Amino acid sequence: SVLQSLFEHPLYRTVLPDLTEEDTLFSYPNWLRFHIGINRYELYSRHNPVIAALLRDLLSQKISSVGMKSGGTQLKLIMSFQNYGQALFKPMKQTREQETPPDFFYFSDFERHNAEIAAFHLDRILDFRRVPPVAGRLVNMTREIRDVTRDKKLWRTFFVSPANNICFYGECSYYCSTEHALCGKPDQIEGSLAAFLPDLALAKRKTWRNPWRRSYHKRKKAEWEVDPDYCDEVKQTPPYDRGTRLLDIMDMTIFDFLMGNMDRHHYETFEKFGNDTFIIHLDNGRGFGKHSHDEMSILVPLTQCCRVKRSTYLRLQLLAKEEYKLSSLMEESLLQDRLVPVLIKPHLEALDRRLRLVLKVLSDCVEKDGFSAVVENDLD
Amino acid sequence: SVLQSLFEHPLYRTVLPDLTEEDTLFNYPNWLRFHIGINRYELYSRHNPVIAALLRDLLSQKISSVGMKSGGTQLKLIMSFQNYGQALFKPMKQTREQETPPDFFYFSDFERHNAEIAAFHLDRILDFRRVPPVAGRLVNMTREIRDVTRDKKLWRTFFVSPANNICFYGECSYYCSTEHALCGKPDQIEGSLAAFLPDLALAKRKTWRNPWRRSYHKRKKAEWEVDPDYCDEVKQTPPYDRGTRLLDIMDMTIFDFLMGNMDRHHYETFEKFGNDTFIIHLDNGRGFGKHSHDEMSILVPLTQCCRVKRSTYLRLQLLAKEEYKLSSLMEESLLQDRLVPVLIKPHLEALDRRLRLVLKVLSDCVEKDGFSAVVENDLDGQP
Repeated sequence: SVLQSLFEHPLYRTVLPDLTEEDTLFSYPNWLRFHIGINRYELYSRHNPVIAALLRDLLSQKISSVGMKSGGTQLKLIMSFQNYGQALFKPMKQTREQETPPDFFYFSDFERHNAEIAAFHLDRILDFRRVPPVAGRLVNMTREIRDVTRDKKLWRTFFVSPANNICFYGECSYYCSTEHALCGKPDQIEGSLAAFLPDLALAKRKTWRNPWRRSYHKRKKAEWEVDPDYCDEVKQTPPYDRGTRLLDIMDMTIFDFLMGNMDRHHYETFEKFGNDTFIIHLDNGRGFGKHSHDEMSILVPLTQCCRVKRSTYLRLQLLAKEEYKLSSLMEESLLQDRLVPVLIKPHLEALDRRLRLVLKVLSDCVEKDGFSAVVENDLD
Repeated sequence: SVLQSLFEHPLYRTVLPDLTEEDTLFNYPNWLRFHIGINRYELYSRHNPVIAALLRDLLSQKISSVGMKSGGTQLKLIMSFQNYGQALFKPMKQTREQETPPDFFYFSDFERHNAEIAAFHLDRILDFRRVPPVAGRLVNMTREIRDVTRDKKLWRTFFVSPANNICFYGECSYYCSTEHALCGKPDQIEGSLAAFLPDLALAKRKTWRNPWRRSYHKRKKAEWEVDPDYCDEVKQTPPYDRGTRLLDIMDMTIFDFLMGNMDRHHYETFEKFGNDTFIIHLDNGRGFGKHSHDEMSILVPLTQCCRVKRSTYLRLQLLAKEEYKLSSLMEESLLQDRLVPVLIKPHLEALDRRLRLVLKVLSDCVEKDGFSAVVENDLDGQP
């Protein structure tokens, strides 16, 4: 298919260096084989049928217990399975065709499973391998959420609406009230199960602030919103001139621009590797809210810093030729998810148009700083 | 009349649900009509003109016999009247101009009759209606304490001071000595007659520990004093996730901060109603000691729990509007006591300033958990 052509092309057969005694973080159950496959450079690599098989486990392994991470932005549940592996559950807050209204600020946006699903597949198509796997799933919220929690703060919020439907809302801060409830028809809600990274006890994770963090207030603009030479100073700030880091943040901001996800207020790393490893692309629920509007604000880090990874630049050039192209390559996968169609056609169609903006931001920028200054080189 | 405007506002016309055969504790003298008026949700209601007339009894009823509560923290007397009803008497231990010393711990604080009275009016202005009625009264301590007691331990402590005044101190532990005696000029002492709750023979009261109870010694910090997420756990502990209970402690913990009463080590319930009734706001004598100082420790239950009642939030916002305001609304009623002024004016000024801290603590706290999580709604279906 279109997806068969991509993973045979040599740009997706790039192999990583050999792993040392470090670089490891650490026929078992699938959630555990996923943890040990995590190394310094990626989160799973192209092969590894565990990732595909962990997606079947997230879909259909029996939910044994459900708990609620209290005091979050919106509702996120923790599902615990029969085989001791757990997962993060984000439920459906909006339909597929809906867009965030234009008068909403970026911090008033909902977290939607459509982005959670599409972000793992979008990330896997860019051969980043940084998003933990996510599967879509229909959950009988009587048999699989309400009746299998001993967390009465979540059980207490279940009621029956005048429509004889089962509803619930939990306890967060944004949109956890009766008027923002989640209601099945009559008792299934649908949502995204994101596989859980290893417990923080046996795998510490440093939490970083990213330098283009927006001003989570109205009227007050952020530092980069006023200073056009902001990137001349950021290439001389502590940890960001040592990697594989400026190179890795430009990777992520192209990831985010493709989805329109402007909520990248922090990014997490795996500690055991230091300032020179990959960035975990977590909590991607804010993307794919607008498909007829391209948010250039997210891209400003690319027009200001003007440099990409060569691995990721050459792949992007490939994903624009029609014989491969994101849209058909994106709808090709995401067809192996249960919540199909996880992206309505305008979101898949906007992925192509947003892609060619990244390629033009590089071409206008490659003819003002020259090659090599713009394009690194990891093809050796 | 600013007090007239308040009781016309719809926030003071809220009606309760219907009272069943339970919810009454029971199934004439003025003190007895107060007992039978106790129901599940309140202690008297705004209607009940008995309360106003019961305060007249505490002012002018003949004191027939006086006895001393053995083993109290400080001096506390029991007055029994001609009509067999009784009342609790706290004598004047501190003047109107005094403040508690800054180096005093909450457990070294004096209990003063001004607090007993002012807490009753402050509670009535907040439409809580949880404090038993209390009236101030001047007592001829010759004719009304010494010469009408059969308690040798209270009688033995009466003496005449070198200033030819009559003094006495009783037998407690804090401030029951000659050097802390209570002296009229020359034989009137003044104090607060707090009407008596029904006898415990026919009305059991369950006694609860409040979870923000301080560690009543120096050096030792309390449970909540180290853990800012203390109340995330208290809303998951038996009786505090079922009410109308976490919310009822928020009512009380806002009351205490307004008065500065940090000695709320326990609170009482009526049992005959179960875990689903109101909290009797008792023993408020430790409040109104400081008027140039705002004690934030008392408010910690609210900043940690971050949830209040909407009835009680809107009234708090209302009691800050200049056309209502604690100040004028408090000195209005408190002028109906014999001991006018029961509160010195900077204390009424401090009541206003302390209120705006509570309203800002809810505003700063409502913008981090949001409405619906912070403000529960009990005016659903009310004017």
